[PDB]
Amino acid sequence: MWLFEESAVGFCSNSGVIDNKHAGYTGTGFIDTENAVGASIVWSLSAASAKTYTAQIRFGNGGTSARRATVVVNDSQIKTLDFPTNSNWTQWQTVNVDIPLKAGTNSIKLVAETADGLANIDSIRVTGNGITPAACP
Ligand SMILES: [Ca+2]
Ligand SMILES: [Ca+2]
Repeated sequence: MWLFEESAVGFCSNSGVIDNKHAGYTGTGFIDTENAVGASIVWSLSAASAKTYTAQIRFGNGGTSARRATVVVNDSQIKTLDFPTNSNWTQWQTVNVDIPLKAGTNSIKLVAETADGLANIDSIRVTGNGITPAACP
């Protein structure tokens, strides 16, 4: 498995800023995107073989609504996740999503579907053997 943090290898780009204002994150902080449709985060990973893997995204959302966003893998839309609010920025949340990966380098992007942008994204964890970070394109 590999746990991908902002500003660590495997992390490519993000809309908005990196921040640490709500305690409870892992690594240095989390991504706080601007409030815009299409706000995104991009990661790059390598997989030893082609199959479906479970990814888990850890996030904060204590805002007034869910912050729906689409998981894109290798330029293909895989699934839209809700990212619900719990009105509690001290309680980080997790959501699991299955993603098809190819052998070799893969891209994963998360893209905001609404004007509230993304939830604050702490990390993405991809489970399974043979997963490592990859260089950014
Ligand atoms: Ca934000
Ligand atoms: Ca983090």
